[PDB]
Amino acid sequence: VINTFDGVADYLIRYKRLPNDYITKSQASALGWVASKGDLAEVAPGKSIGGDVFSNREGRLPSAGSRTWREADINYVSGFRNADRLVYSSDWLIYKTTDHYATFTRIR
Repeated sequence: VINTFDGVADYLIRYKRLPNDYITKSQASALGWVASKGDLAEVAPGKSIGGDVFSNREGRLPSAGSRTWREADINYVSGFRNADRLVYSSDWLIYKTTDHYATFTRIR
């Protein structure tokens, strides 16, 4: 399973998509995930949430003309979701956060 910061970042850069263990929130809900129940690993064994649009409401990440952002959960195994996320742009800037989008560090 590829779910680490470097592992997913390099996969994104090589393939321009997330590895096969990622599903979007709509897909997880279709499988029976309910936010707050912490049941993702029971309804979708070995899957992590990722691929949904990150809005960047707080302007913390660089904006550009026609640049949009997506997010993916990192280091997820089971139970309630953590605070680790990879946030990646349409032009392939890649940032990490370990505090649920409070702070960011550029890694690609």
